Amino acid sequence: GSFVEMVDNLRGKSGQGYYVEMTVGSPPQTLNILVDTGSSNFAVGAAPHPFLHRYYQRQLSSTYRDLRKGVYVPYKWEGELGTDLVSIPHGPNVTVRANIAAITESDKFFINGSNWEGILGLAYAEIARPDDSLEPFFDSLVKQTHVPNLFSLQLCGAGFPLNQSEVLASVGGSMIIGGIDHSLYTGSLWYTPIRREWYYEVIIVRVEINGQDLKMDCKEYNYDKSIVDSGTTNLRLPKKVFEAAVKSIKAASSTEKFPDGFWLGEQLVCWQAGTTPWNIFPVISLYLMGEVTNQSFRITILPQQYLRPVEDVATSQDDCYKFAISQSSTGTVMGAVIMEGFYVVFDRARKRIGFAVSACHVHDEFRTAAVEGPFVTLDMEDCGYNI
Ligand SMILES: CC(C)C[C@@]1(C)NC(=N)N(Cc2ccc(CNC(=O)Nc3ccc(C#N)cc3)cc2)C1=O
Repeated sequence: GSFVEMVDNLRGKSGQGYYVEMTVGSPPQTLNILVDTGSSNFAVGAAPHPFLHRYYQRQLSSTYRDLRKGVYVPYKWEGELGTDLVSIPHGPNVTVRANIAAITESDKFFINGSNWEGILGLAYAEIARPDDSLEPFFDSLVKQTHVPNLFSLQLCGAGFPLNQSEVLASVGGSMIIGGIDHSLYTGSLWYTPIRREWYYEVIIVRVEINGQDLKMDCKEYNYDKSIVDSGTTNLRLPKKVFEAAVKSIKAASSTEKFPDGFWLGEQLVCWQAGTTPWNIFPVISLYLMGEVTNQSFRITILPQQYLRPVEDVATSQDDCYKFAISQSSTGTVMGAVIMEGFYVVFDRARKRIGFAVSACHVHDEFRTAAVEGPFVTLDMEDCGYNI
């Protein structure tokens, strides 16, 4: 591990998000900021809100610059554009002038108890609001400093519920800015092409549930796109792929009957402490296009990743979980529960995303997450969706 100053700089969890400490303004104002690879705006609460115990006060920053332009982001939050000096305490020792959207109005944006006050959009300018002329934070970082155009994320799910006091004292992972820290993963890193620079878009070419091919036209897996998004909790799958996957997951776990509410990801299921039947649930393998023609690799997740720990509505001693796979109408989304199994490298300089087994993924004595390759795969370019 060559980036010790950034290791363990994250806190949070899949459901409420993973955040990193940042400072904005002069003198520096400390804020917790959601790490989001699925958006491209650096935006912070800048006005009183029931869920914020602190917010960006522009009038107290001598380096604040008003852009005299509003921004509307409906998913929704509204803000005022400006720039100011930004730093990451547990990151590269550099200060950069970046665009900041001061959130003045928000609806269902801030999460009660998440402990974060802003969002750091790490994706490309093509999806930045109001438009692509608003330079994303990481772009500014790279243009103004010597920091390598690359970042890596190790999101660490605890494998069990973290109460309000525990999630504040618990290390939730690492965001390494400008490099790859080898202590964060085991085995080898496998790279899949970033198909286009807007979201971190990738191409899935094969899906297996316990080794069984889901056998769908691979274009279905990427309809209308597949992205890596730390701002989403679940593994989200296109409607038809979701239906086929759930059918297969139910078949594999048929020794136990689960209510429809469970499969809809709306209700928790509980087992007596320590007795969760991990082995009746199948592993899920996603094959990704490789860097070499006709070559792919696979990332395999365990039910310890797709079953999200939730505290029993009775706070009992039972181990309870919600099914963290849901349907999407916007393509495949590899959210935080999937990222928790892997050390993910966003190699912007080489337009590639790397995957390796996470040194902090949750597992059991019989199965482990995996990243394996290579596999002969033909016509992978046809798995990509075109409008
Ligand atoms: C691919 C992308 C364009 C879609 C998506 C989901 N991925 C993102 N990273 N963001 C950005 C994002 C990140 C984090 C938040 C945090 N607040 C929320 O979640 N509130 C919320 C609450 C309940 C529901 C529901 N029912 C929906 C949203 C909001 C937006 C998105 O909007």
